[PDB]
Parts: sequence; structure tokens; C-alpha cells
Amino acid sequence: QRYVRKDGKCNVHHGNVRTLVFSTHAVISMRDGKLCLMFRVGDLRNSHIVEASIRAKLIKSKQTSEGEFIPLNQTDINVGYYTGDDRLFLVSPLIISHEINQQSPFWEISKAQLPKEELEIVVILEGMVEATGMTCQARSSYITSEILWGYRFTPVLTLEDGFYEVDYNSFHETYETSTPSLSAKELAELANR
Amino acid sequence: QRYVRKDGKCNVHHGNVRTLVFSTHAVISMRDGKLCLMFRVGDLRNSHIVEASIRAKLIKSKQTSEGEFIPLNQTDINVGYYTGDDRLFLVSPLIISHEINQQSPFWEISKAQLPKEELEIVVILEGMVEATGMTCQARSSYITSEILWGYRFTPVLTLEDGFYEVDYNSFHETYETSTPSLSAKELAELANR
Amino acid sequence: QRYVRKDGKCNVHHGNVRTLVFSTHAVISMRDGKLCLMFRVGDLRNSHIVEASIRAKLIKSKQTSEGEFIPLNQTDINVGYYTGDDRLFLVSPLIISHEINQQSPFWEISKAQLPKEELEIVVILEGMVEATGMTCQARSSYITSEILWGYRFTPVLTLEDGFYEVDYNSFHETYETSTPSLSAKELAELANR
Amino acid sequence: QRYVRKDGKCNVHHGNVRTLVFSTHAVISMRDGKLCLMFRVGDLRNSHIVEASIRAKLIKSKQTSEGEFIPLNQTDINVGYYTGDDRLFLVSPLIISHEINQQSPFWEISKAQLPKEELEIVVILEGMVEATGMTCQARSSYITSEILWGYRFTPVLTLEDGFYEVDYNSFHETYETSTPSLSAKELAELANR
Ligand SMILES: [Cs+]
Ligand SMILES: [Cs+]
Ligand SMILES: [Cs+]
Ligand SMILES: [Cs+]
Ligand SMILES: [Cs+]
Ligand SMILES: [Cs+]
Ligand SMILES: [Cs+]
Ligand SMILES: [Cs+]
Ligand SMILES: [Mg+2]
Repeated sequence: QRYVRKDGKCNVHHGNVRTLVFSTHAVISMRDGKLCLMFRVGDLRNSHIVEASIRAKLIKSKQTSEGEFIPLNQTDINVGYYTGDDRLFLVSPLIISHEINQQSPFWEISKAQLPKEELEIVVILEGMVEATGMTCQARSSYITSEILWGYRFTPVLTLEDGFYEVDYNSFHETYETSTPSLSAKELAELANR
Repeated sequence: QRYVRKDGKCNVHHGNVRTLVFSTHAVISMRDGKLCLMFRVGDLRNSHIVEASIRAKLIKSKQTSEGEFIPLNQTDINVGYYTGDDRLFLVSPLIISHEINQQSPFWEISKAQLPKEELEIVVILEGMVEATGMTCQARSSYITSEILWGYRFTPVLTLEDGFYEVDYNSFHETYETSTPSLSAKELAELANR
Repeated sequence: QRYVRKDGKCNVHHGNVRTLVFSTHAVISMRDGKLCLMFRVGDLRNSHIVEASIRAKLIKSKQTSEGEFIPLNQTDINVGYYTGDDRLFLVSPLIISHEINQQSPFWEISKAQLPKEELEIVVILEGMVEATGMTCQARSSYITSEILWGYRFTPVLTLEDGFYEVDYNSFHETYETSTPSLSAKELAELANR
Repeated sequence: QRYVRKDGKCNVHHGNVRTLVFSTHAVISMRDGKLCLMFRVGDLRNSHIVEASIRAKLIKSKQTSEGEFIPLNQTDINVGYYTGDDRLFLVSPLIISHEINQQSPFWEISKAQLPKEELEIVVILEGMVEATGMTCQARSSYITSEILWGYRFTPVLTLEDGFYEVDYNSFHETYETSTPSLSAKELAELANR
């Protein structure tokens, strides 16, 4: 049952005519053995967004080994830059995933360490509005208390009579799932041996 | 016999004035010993497309090793991201090629495995219309039954009286060619020894 | 105390309504044991800049090992191209940092060698103006006498009653800090052993 | 003597107000021991070009090891994609250089082999016009007889009374220079031992 028709029209949202929401929370949990920070990003019901892309910054004041204090310092969280998976094809809500690896700022952050960290994730979508011919930027924010450790996003997408429908009342909904409380670094150590 | 004149005008489509089609099917076959998924993408007879680029997504529901079910999950099929061969110079139909390697989702997919897979390839061209000064997105789709294994695209381009002409009646046409029925992974294994 | 609200509005510049300055000087100094060339770049008080990015060129006449003289030759100074840290989220002044490594043109340049070099750094920001829907380019320049060796930028950002304020009278201000007078290459050599 | 003023205005073309030409020929010759294909690209006297970038394609019909004939097949010639040196700061004519290495299509092409090759280089600049707020594409072409082996571009840039002037009558001019007649591959072989 096709997601996209041969002519490029999408079988989503029966009877559409082709403000953008981010999930209120972010989740952390395992996917294929890798620990992932994930948040959700909705489509615009009534228009495509050409050249869509997602990026995320980490706002976190820091001190260099030489004592320079950098308030609200920015660093770029990896959400598919290298493989071009940041280039979105937004035609229904997507879970964006940041794999927490050796280069990720969350490498050394455990379930317990987490609420003691003072940091904020800024998510930024940017694209051109299909109809409007204009460049949009949509932004949102997550702080330490809004990253739910050990959770996943409820799915929202069902197939009904040859179109795909979105239950937007589940958009922000998440559920709990068995998930180690160790930091990614620790997990790596433990696993390797 | 020049494809492009010193002043930048192209010797294609005698008497042009400078809707975009994708081939109805995709083909898989060997090119220089590498197995390739290929589809074709036409130009617009009557205008250049500045900053053209092609990308492709794989729509395929999946289950993580932790049992999270991701319906119609997206992953980015490599069509020249790294070398900038995705940056198209569209002035006649082009065969876009995805080399099926260790990173490709088709790595483990044989001729027989193929029709049993439930997946869909979304192709998306994007550029600015030379004349119209506006950002376009053109899309199309291939499902398992529309990828012809062991085929190639008929050529369409002939040189006639100092211009190059396109036989658009061959645009979607393909022909059969000797092609192993083994998956790319298998071919690799076999070859290496 | 949030930098960005859940709805994407920023808590910066109480009572704003959402010309761009570069710092007059550049500084060189250690950050986390790496030697860095840094300059500062302000926001526009009264509008966001979508798709912001920074690049920098090195203007420096040179002679090839074959005696070709290239006047005012250009080479690209690395300011976060690879990790996408050049993709700015400009909502207050940012210190842009170029880590002076083996690929950097300053690799072999010491504190003493510096004023004897005849070179110029061109910095170029580019983005779309949130409101104006138009592509802007802002440029500035640093010459040998405008790179202060052994300095850092004064911070400018303070938190006041739930908004963040910018002391623009400190924008261009810098202070001295203990910093080795050896070139990056030399430091590397010395350290490694 | 500044190339760019602190406020971002350029000291080029006294009394300007801020059609684009490519050199008629391309040259091949050594730069710092590496063999380089080079062509020249002028600025627009009377406007900046924001977000400028250069790419080049190789048009060359080919036959795969499986006998598929691909007429006027395209492949992307590397002109600074990886280091972002393709991102031009066009404010006077620039020599664009493609280093002929193991990945370059000219790797195996000698001075003698050259005129027997049937190939064409398409060069494409793209950017937004500073004033006009519009996306431009400028194109040109080089065929085998227009790549002068063993040459260099005459310089065109002189400094006069605090502005830099361009002698546009030298734009297309080139001069001969001692240059080995061996292919890049061959040179590599020879040198390594
Ligand atoms: Cs990238
Ligand atoms: Cs974008
Ligand atoms: Cs890329
Ligand atoms: Cs594009
Ligand atoms: Cs990049
Ligand atoms: Cs940009
Ligand atoms: Cs790139
Ligand atoms: Cs561009
Ligand atoms: Mg653009």
C-alpha cells in the first residue's frame, strides 16, 4: 500500500490540499544496541516543505582547561549530517534520532547524571514552504527535565482505506521500556570484553 | 561535437527556449563489476534547473533488536552525496545510480529475496527553475514490483546535425542483460577468495 | 533558565520584535589544549537569520615550488565545515573558533612570526533575513596587526529577570591571558615526547 | 594594503557600484609538485555574488566492463568540494584548480594521450546576485583542444593607489612553462622510488 504515488502525490491525510510542532519531550533508549536521543517532529498538514533539514544545538555553559568561562556555549548535535539523513522528507511526523556515541556530548551521561546536568537542546527545522515559496525556520527546546530517560515514542501512523492517517493525539505521547541506566561510554566499556 | 557551447547554451533539443518525469521502473544490474540500482530522470524541455539535486529515501517498516516497531521508517539511499554526483546538471535524461554496497539497504537482497521484500523507494529532485526563479520539488516512487532485476535502460540520446536529440518514447524503456542472481553481499563473499 | 522557549521564541533582548557587526580584532589562545584563532560575530537585534553560516578565507600572495606567483591567493580557513558547527544559530554574539591544526595555514606561525606575515582573514556570514525573506551576505576583514596573540574575548552575556541581555559595549573588548609563544606545530612537537 | 575594508566593502575596481566570463581555455601544469587542471573565472564588475560556488562535470561517453554504452556520461570533477574551497568569494578573477589525483579522471592522461581523448569539461558557477536577489547559473565548456598542456594563467591583478585593478585584456591570456609530459599516474609511479 503505497506511501507515495507514481506522480509524487502522497497517500497521507485523506482530503488535504498539498505552524509546525515538535514533541514536548525527548526520549533516550536503545535502538539496535546503540543508545539514542530522540525527539519527534510533525509535518504541516496542508503543505509540503521542500529542502527540509533538521539540526540541533547543545546549549551548555562550559569552562576550558585554561579557565575561560563560555556561557551558554553552542555545540552541534549530530542528527544525520554525514549521511544526509538530516535532509527530511516531511510528510508525516518523524522521530529524529541522535545516536549517542564517542562524539556525542551525552557520551558520559548516565540516567542518574542526567538530572544534575544543566543543558538545553535546541532543535531547528528549516525548509521552503511548498505553496508559499518562502524560507521557514521552526524552533523548539528541551531542557534536562524534558528528556525522559528510558522511553520511546508512541506510534501515530495507521493505514485506513488506502490513505495513511495520523493520530495527532498521540503525537507527544511516549511509553516506558526496559533500558540500561548506564552511560553510553560505560555501556561501551562493559560490552567490550 | 560539443554538448555545451562556450557561452553556456546547450546543443540539445533543436529550437527550444531555455512537469518532470521519472522512469516508471528502476533497474538493478552490474556496472564495472559493482551491482547498481538505477532509475532515470528527465529534463524539462523548456527550462534549466539551477542547483539541481537528487536524493532518495527508503520507506520500510522495521523492528529494532529491542522490539520497537517503526512503521514506514525512512533511510537515505546513497546517490552521490559524498562525491557531489547528486548535484545534477540536468540538460537531458540521466540514469541515476545507487551502488549497492555494504552501507546500502540492498546489500543482503538477492533476485529471489527481492519480491518478498516490502519496501518502497522515494526519489526526490529539487532545484530552482531557470526562468521562474522558484524552488521546485519533483517526486516519484518505486515499489518492489517496479524494480526490474537484471535490466538496463535503453539509451535515448542521439546526435543529429549538430544538436543532440532525445527519443522520449524510449525514456521508460529498458532491456534485459546477463546479471548474477546473487545478492551484493553474496557476490562480495564469492569474489573475495 | 531557558535560552529558547518551547514555542521557539528566544529569551534574549527584552522587548525586541523578532547591520551585523564583526569584532574589530581576532584573538589567538588555547582552548582545551588546542591553539585557536577566534573572532566574534553579533546578532541582529531585530530579526532572526535563517540558514546562517560562517566561512573565512585567507588572502595571502604565494609562490609555488615552480615559481608561479599567485597574488592575493585564497584558501579556506576551517571554522566548523566538517561537523556543521559553521551552521550558526545566531541569537546573540558568538565567538567563532578556528582550531589551528596541521591543516590550518597558521600551523607554522609563532607569536614572533606573526607580525612579519603579510596576510588577511576575510570573514563572511550568509543567511536569509527572518522577516525580509532575502539573502544577506555580511563581510569583514582582519590583517596581521588585528590579530591579538595571547588574548580572549570578554563575555557579554548576562541573565536578568528571565531574559538574557547583551552588553554591546564589551562586544569588541578582549583581555590578556597566559598563552605560549610557540607555533602550533612547535607546541605539537614539544608536547609529543 | 587591504583587500577588504573592516566594513566589508572591497578595494577592487575604483568607482564601481557594488554577464560572467570563463577563460576560453583551461591549462594543466604543476603546482607544489601536484599536477593541476585549471581554468579562470571572472567576477561581475558591478555586483557581489552571494553564496557563490563552482562545480565541473566531465562529459565523456563510456563503456562498462559489461558492455553498456553510456553516451555523454557525466562525472563530477573535484574543484574543492571536500574542503569547501568550491565556495567562492568572487571579487576578482580566480583560477579554479582541480588537482589531478588518483580519483581524478585525468589520472591516466599524458600530454600525448590528451588530444586523442574525446571529452568535454563543463564548468558551472551558481550564486545569488547581491543586488538582484536572484539565483544565477553561469556555464561554459572546454573540449580536448581547449586544454593547453604545460601552461599557466597570466596574472591580471595589480595594486594602484589603494584599490586593486584588473587588466581584463589578460583575462584569457596564458604563458608556457616547463612541465613534464608524463601522466599524473606515471609521475606518481616514477617519483615513488
Ligand atoms: Cs554534509
Ligand atoms: Cs534547508
Ligand atoms: Cs555533502
Ligand atoms: Cs538543491
Ligand atoms: Cs559540509
Ligand atoms: Cs547559508
Ligand atoms: Cs560538501
Ligand atoms: Cs550555491
Ligand atoms: Mg538556498
